Amino acid sequence: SAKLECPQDWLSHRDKCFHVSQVSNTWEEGLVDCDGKGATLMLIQDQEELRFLLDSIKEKYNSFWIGLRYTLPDMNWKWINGSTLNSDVLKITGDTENDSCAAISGDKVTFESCNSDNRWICQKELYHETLSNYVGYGH
Repeated sequence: SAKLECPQDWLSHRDKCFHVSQVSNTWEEGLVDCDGKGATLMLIQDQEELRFLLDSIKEKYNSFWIGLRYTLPDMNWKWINGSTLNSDVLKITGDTENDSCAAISGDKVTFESCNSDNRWICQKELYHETLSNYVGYGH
């Protein structure tokens, strides 16, 4: 769609706005930082998303956490919203079996122990009221 309004620091792209925080935190901690604004830790759908990231990244020679968590036991990458990773866009090894959480580092995506001091990317999705689903359960 045409995107709704988001705070000025947040780079606006197809219905989502990004804050490329050049300050470091741990993965879960950066996630909480996104929670703090009423936003989410970056949820990537397609490579169009990341290509705009590469524009907004600016530095590249850093690493910025996105909402990619490696869920074990399962061995798939899931997002914080509960979606499945599109590993086909860039280098994100699915079968790694490590304590990994992923971060943008340059034109690549890298992954390491979620506890590493790294910067992060918050996205505030302009469409967060898209599908809430359920009326609870059905009582």
